[PDB]
Amino acid sequence: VNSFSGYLKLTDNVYIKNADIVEEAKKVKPTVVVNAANVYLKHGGGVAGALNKATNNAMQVESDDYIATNGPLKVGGSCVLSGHNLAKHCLHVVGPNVNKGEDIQLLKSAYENFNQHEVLLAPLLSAGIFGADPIHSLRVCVDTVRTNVYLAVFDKNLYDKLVSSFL
Ligand SMILES: C#CC[C@@H](CO)Nc1ncnc2[nH]ccc12
Ligand SMILES: [Cl-]
Repeated sequence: VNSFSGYLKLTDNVYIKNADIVEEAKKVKPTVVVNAANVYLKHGGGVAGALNKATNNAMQVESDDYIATNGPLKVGGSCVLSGHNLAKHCLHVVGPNVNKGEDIQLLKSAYENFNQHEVLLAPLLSAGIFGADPIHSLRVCVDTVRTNVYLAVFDKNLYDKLVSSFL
């Protein structure tokens, strides 16, 4: 039993809800919140900009130190950093950004990072401003993640479109 509420169950381990991931994280304070990161951990817009804003820029400060020490992530890769006031940990995961010409096949590799954590609150990787088809992202999520994932979808028409189209 966990404290996630109001989710539709899609499979044994995947759940979905129309929700603002910032507000969800503040309420649940999950062990792991997933950020839709880029390789530079520059949290400017989309989910990343919103999560960072909610931390009063502490996420960005921590991230800049991480990059200065370690260099950029790989597309498809991840790192674990602090969750600040939102969660115990933030798993920064880099899905391919279609608006940069990155290979959509890397989306499966990106979701594989979730399997290192028993339970996660997450967005759909590569959706929104990363330019991928969210129906595809949900399919890859369901077919790749084996741990318990609670997906927060910001857009209602999409949330409704994702549910009604889910196979
Ligand atoms: C809109 C749209 C697409 C998705 C990424 O696929 N963006 C988000 N998903 C969930 N919570 C969010 N908070 C702020 C942004 C955001
Ligand atoms: Cl977005």
